[PDB]
Amino acid sequence: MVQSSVLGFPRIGGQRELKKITEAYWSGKATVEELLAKGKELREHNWKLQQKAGVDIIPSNDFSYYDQVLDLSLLFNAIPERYTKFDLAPIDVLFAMGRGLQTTATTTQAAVDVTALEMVKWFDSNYHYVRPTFSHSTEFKLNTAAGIKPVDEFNEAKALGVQTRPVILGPVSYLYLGKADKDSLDLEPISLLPKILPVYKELLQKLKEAGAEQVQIDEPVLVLDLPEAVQSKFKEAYDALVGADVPELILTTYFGDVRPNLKAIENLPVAGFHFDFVRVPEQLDEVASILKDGQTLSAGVVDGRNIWKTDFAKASAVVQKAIEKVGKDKVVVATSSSLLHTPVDLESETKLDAVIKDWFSFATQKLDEVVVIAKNVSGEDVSKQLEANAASIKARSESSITNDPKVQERLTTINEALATRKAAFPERLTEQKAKYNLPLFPTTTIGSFPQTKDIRINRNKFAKGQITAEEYEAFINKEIETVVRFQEEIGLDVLVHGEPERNDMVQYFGEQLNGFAFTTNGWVQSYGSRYVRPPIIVGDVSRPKAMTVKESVYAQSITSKPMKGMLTGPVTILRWSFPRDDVSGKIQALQLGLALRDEVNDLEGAGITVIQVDEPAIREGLPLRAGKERSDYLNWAAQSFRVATSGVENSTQIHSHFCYLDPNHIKALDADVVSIEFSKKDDPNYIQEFSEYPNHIGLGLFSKQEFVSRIEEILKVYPASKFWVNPDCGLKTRGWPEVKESLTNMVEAAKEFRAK
Repeated sequence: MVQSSVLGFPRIGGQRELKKITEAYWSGKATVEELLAKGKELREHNWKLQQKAGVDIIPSNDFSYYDQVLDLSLLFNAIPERYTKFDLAPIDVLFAMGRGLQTTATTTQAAVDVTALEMVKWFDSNYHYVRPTFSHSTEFKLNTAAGIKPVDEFNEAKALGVQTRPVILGPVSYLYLGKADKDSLDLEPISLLPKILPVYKELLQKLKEAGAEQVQIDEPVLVLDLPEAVQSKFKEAYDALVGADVPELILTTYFGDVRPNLKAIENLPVAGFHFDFVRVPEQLDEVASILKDGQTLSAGVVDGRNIWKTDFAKASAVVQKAIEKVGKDKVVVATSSSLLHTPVDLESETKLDAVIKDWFSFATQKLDEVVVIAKNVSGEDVSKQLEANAASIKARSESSITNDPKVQERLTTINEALATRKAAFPERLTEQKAKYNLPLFPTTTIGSFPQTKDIRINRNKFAKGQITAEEYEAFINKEIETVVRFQEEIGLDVLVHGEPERNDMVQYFGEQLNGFAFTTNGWVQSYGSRYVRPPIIVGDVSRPKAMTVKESVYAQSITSKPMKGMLTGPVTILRWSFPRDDVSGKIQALQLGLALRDEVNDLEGAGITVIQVDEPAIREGLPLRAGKERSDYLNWAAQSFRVATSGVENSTQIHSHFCYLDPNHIKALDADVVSIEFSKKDDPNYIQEFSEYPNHIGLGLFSKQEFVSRIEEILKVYPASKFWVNPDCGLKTRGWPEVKESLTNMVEAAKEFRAK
């Protein structure tokens, strides 16, 4: 009776096949044919997977060798002229767009070195897409040359007897998520809707002309705060596509709240809508009302971005809540977003203890979840599944892993006091000058040093258990002292240890905290072929033993100069994980802050009184719409950082580093120093911007002359008593002969300013 849907499936493979064959192809060690073949093998595998599973609406064109948005750009001829002046073939021009083309010179052709198009975070997901990139010259048209991807693949699956609903991005989200190319900075992308809509119609005709009665059209910018110049175009664009010679259209949104844009899409000639009810369940009533008799409502109720075993009772209730408002015949049960944002299969999980594996459910498991739910509401008997599922829910609600009594009592202790330093900055600053008697324009470093073949082989051979613990505790010291001496030679004032002992700035902390579980194949596609294996916060978080004390303490004891302890902020640790979904992001960020505070304490007690704490993840986890949520997030974000840093003596100096950060947040941290990255361009937007920050600032510019020059114009607006000097972020990814030069040039510049 009630159909089940899936908006998309991860194409990387269960054994990361896609990473293997694509990297292969780029590296000369596999042929186009072999790629395509493997591609065909996964699409086929996954199509069949979903069918065996019971899924009724199964997606096609959801697969990509790199990125779906990029496929669309290639299919509509949104292809900057540069990538054609290279006699390259289709799928090659496609990779060149997303990865770049660097050739050694010849005698015929020069040294072509075209860079790749901008990589943009897909909303607030962990996925990244190629920014669509248009010129004034841009001539939109279907590339029948390369073949019509979405059609070729709809057939392919038809062939295997799988009738799929092709997924493509709507023309509105596509244009609005794009940008003007280099040679047209005046161009507004949404201006182009009239140039593109034809191309869309034509592709929608070939799909129909090939047996696609259904097409899922993606328009998730609808969950964003949109201009009128955009939201007024949905009417224009969808009156233009629908008709008899094209498939029915399902307008799909996910990730957020479409309410504020309802009136932009309440009079649309489409067959139905998909709404994310996992993220915004509250929005049920409003959205469903805009439906007109005949229109269908896809009810995303199985999470497509997390890994929790869905709670069928509630998920069903939500679907029912929707059914008893548009009718059993018009509701479709669906994953909330594409399953792209989920790992492939919980079965590949070997080390994971079963009791917790019992709470999980990756992409594969999720297919069986929409199907069991679609039945449940359909009225068929699935009492066996329900009883079982209900139990995993109880198992998890009552498990000790999820209710840490000591942590819960500790949350009680969170108040204004605990979120505030013992004295304001100007007072602390008095004590700190007394402790450190540093010079004007103090020099310092930010993070990792360039990493040697051994530094990595070592850590590796220590996990892979091929080397003694003494052999290892030794190697790291030998790099630590090497990095400490190096710094004293160039002449830095405050030093870092070099972090030879650390791997992921999150994984490294995760493994040392309670409430964290890890996977062996929990891979999620991130950009191109780079995947990630996020930790999973599976319960109440706490710190049992110290995490970073030992290596910092050794480094400090071999130099008279202040040593920096290096931590990661609670919010970034939360963002770069799979969060619990039984408790608020705020409550998990607070627990993490509580745990980090134990670490910060223990660093201080050990004579590490200069502690750096990074949150490169703040803008990333910024709620998609301005409003009450966005503002609150910014509060508990600063609150989380302060809870982790507000127990230190005034003499103890808390730093924080930023590359990408959020002027509100920074202001509310109360960091003794914030080191920021500046550019020669966004300077007018940057400099003036920190007439704000009350406290000290690490001006990170990025020649000894061009350093002075730079600093000089910053001192035409600020007191020199405010600033430390430091590198950008891009020194970790730089060679020693480069570092030694830059780090010496910078140190030298700030030497000139002490003389003056």
